[PDB]
Amino acid sequence: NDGSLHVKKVGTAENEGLNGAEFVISKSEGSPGTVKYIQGVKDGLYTWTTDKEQAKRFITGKSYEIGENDFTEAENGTGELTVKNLEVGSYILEEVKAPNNAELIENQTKTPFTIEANNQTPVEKTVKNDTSKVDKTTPSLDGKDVAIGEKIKYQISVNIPLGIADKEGANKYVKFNLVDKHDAALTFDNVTSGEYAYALYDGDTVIAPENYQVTEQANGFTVAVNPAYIPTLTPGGTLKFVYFMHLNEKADPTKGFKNEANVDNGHTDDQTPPTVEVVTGGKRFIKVDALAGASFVVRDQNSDTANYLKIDETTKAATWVKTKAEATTFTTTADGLVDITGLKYGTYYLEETVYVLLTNRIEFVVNEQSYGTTENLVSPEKVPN
Ligand SMILES: [Mg+2]
Ligand code: NA
Ligand code: NA
Repeated sequence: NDGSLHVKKVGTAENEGLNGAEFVISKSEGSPGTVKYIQGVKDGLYTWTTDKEQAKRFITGKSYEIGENDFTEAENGTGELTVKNLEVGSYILEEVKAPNNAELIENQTKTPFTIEANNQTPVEKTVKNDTSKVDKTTPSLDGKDVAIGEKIKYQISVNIPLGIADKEGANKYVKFNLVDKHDAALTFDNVTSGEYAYALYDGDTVIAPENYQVTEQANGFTVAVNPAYIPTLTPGGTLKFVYFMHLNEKADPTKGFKNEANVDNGHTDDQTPPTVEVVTGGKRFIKVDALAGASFVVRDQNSDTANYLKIDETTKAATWVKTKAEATTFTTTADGLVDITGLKYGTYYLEETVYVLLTNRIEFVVNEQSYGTTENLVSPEKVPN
């Protein structure tokens, strides 16, 4: 009459409360024991059936007590289930249906509970359901700006299901995959040795390459754990893929370059998939009195020992070199323009190498506002002669 059960249903991804999990409540009476389920209410008491198809479905986010020959239901806190007016005795709270975009965990599906005599304190139980949170980061970058060609460290992370080794007859999880799709202007460095080799981890342990397969789609890839190795993954741990991409020749400073990741396990995924965006920088100048024949280089410091900007003709990758000979020269045509693209943000110096030859460098900033978008390019900075 006065005993009660209070359940918190949570997801494994963020310990978040989950509504719409469905439970039945059983007891065992007899020798040998016959199982019975709460079916309904009659004369201040719960009625019982041995037919599980007729068992009352208690749903998380609702509370239930005995009414006049029917259940009195009300809305409960998120992921909470309250069942009042239980008689003294031992019971099993049995999960029969997972919430949307959640999966059952085998050792969470049957929760024993005891209602004690003369005890109105709610009995507290927690029940976990597997959910997915995917994370994507660039753990080495100072900000968001990069040079074209610069190898960028990426990390994709997902919580590993608590039920990763559960079995249905026939494992519960027959695939477990991380997927990335990204801008055409990003190229995944599919490299299996050296500084930029990718790596798949269970916690801090490296998974041997034969236990997964990397495949590339159009502007994306999939990391697929081998079906036979999935039950070895750490339940509740983290699966982490660490890799490198770079901006290719298609990149320019007018767009952001995004990637997005998610998990594919047959069961659950992230409804708000993680994205990362990176940008590159640029600056435009126009030589005027528009003058052609003007040649320049870019220095990374206002000094003679500074480096020189180098732009690879094929990849458009931007690097710094120690001599003028190794530098890229920008020579103005009739339009008078100098179009410097693919730099990291920062302060740089334009140096005229070939009217009066300039006697000082022109300091310029590269940043979010220095170049523009394709529709509205920022006016080139005039260089008078
Ligand atoms: Mg999300
Ligand atoms: Na899951
Ligand atoms: Na820009």
